[PDB]
Amino acid sequence: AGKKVLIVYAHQEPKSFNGSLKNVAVDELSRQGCTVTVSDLYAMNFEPRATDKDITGTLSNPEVFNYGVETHEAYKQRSLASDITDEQKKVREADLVIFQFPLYWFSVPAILKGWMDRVLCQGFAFDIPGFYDSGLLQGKLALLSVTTGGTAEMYTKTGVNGDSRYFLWPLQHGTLHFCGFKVLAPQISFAPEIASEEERKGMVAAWSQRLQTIWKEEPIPCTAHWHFGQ
Amino acid sequence: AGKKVLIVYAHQEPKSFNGSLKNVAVDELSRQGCTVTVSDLYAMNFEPRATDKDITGTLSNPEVFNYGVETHEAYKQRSLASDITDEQKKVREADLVIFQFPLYWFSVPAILKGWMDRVLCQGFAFDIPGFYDSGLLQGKLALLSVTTGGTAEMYTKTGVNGDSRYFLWPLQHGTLHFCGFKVLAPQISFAPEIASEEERKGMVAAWSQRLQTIWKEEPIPCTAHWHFGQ
Ligand SMILES: Cc1cc2nc3c(=O)[nH]c(=O)nc-3n(C[C@H](O)[C@H](O)[C@H](O)COP(=O)(O)OP(=O)(O)OC[C@H]3O[C@@H](n4cnc5c(N)ncnc54)[C@H](O)[C@@H]3O)c2cc1C
Ligand SMILES: Cc1cc2nc3c(=O)[nH]c(=O)nc-3n(C[C@H](O)[C@H](O)[C@H](O)COP(=O)(O)OP(=O)(O)OC[C@H]3O[C@@H](n4cnc5c(N)ncnc54)[C@H](O)[C@@H]3O)c2cc1C
Ligand SMILES: COc1ccc2c(C)cc(=O)n(C)c2c1OC
Ligand SMILES: COc1ccc2c(C)cc(=O)n(C)c2c1OC
Ligand SMILES: [Zn+2]
Ligand SMILES: [Zn+2]
Repeated sequence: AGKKVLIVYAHQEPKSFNGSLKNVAVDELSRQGCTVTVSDLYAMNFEPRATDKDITGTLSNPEVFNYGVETHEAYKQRSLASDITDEQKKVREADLVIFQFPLYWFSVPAILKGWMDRVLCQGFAFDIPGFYDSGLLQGKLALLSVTTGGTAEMYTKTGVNGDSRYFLWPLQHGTLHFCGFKVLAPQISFAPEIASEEERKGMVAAWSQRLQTIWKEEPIPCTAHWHFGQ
Repeated sequence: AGKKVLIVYAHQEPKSFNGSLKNVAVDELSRQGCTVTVSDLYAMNFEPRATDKDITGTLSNPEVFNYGVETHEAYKQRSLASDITDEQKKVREADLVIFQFPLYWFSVPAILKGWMDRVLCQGFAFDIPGFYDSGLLQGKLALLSVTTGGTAEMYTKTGVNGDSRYFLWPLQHGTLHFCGFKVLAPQISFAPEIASEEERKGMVAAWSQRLQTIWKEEPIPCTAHWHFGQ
């Protein structure tokens, strides 16, 4: 009701549990009067590879390609590929960025990892200095909404997988806090394929219900202690 | 003697520090008489997206697409896409898989995340049962050779980045251990771009020297305690 939300969504099947979670977020944030945009990466055939195709201008060093140096220069010159600048405009305008995905290998699907690698370039999301609490997306909120195959109990300190917060570190800390975001507590929807039809319904509703009051939430302290203890 | 090694390499520029690390690994392992294969993912234009193109012929469930179910059934029915099956043949023959990459957002570059997501499928790399210590690639060694932009000091427990071990978790534990690899100690080449000249010529030589005795190494204990503990 005076806020813009971007949902960066990474699932191939609109009928999936991820699809239901993205759709309930759109329904409830639209109901509240928020402005909502969804980047549906598979439907966009979003390019995940970091390549020299991402810079259209004269390179700074055409003899030895360095993706970080070339994209930083490209951002400043306005010569990055348009798919990257299209996503940067959505991020720049958003007050909250929700990432909706299934956990692949304790991380994001590669199509979403390529969104982070290509969209969050130096100059746009961070600079040196200008990272962690001084990152360039300061003032914005981010939230990971993850689904898993593993049950909640597998994702505890003494379960097989270790605590769920452990796999969050490179994403919440190394990526989102690095860029200046404040991080809202993650939404983790555990083992929906194993769960009953009513259980999956309960998890979709629980997310809808959380979104009713998302603007009242405060972010986590995105530190080593929150993630690991000690 | 006799041993086979697969190097999965993820850098765009053959003249890079990563390139030099890959090329010294080829040179030294070939000198020792080992069988060496290199999957040069950018040069291959390797597909990182997990999509229904990864299954050939008719889908187990063509109304509701589930990548993990479809690719498990496809592996069993020898109907995965040829780029995937080509890589699984390389991994199946290998005794040691070396991943050579620059760290992107505390993790692998998306093109390499896509190799993990699409080659390490259920039935090939893991199953019920057959994970962690009993993963299906048990008997094989895996090793991360990672370059960073951050310095070793930045990568300490109280440093801005946290201990390196913290970002290694989803890769060493959640991916390589999970599939049954014994994980050799990562090779972490901290902050090459800012180093001399020498120092660099030298981190290459620590790696070539390490590789002289790689078959004598014992695997790390791939535990939460190794990654996070004291
Ligand atoms: C490469 C790969 C790597 C993986 N790595 C990991 C990992 O590291 N750790 C881990 O724990 N897991 C991992 N997984 C498993 C993956 O995380 C889960 O399969 C995924 O999280 C489940 O989400 P989904 O949307 O695909 O579930 P779905 O299979 O779509 O959802 C379960 C069921 O919910 C139903 N559903 C959809 N909407 C609703 C609704 N509104 N109400 C009721 N039911 C509904 C669907 O019809 C479906 O039958 C991996 C999978 C792959 C393919
Ligand atoms: C999206 C993105 C995300 C990133 N995220 C992170 C992150 O999370 N954390 C982090 O720490 N860093 C991050 N980085 C930085 C990245 O990890 C480093 O830039 C990379 O690791 C440096 O290795 P390189 O091969 O690319 O270096 P190069 O620049 O290719 O090498 C450094 C220098 O050594 C030269 N060289 C080549 N071969 C040799 C040799 N034989 N002997 C001596 N010198 C040689 C090179 O040409 C160059 O001058 C990120 C970069 C990008 C683009
Ligand atoms: C491809 O599927 C995968 C891949 C990896 C995992 C991991 C690392 C932990 C886990 O609990 N589950 C369920 C997984 C899974 O689901 C079967
Ligand atoms: C895109 O580039 C990036 C992206 C991320 C990092 C992080 C998380 C820590 C770090 O120390 N450095 C240097 C980084 C970097 O450097 C260029
Ligand atoms: Zn943090
Ligand atoms: Zn482990």
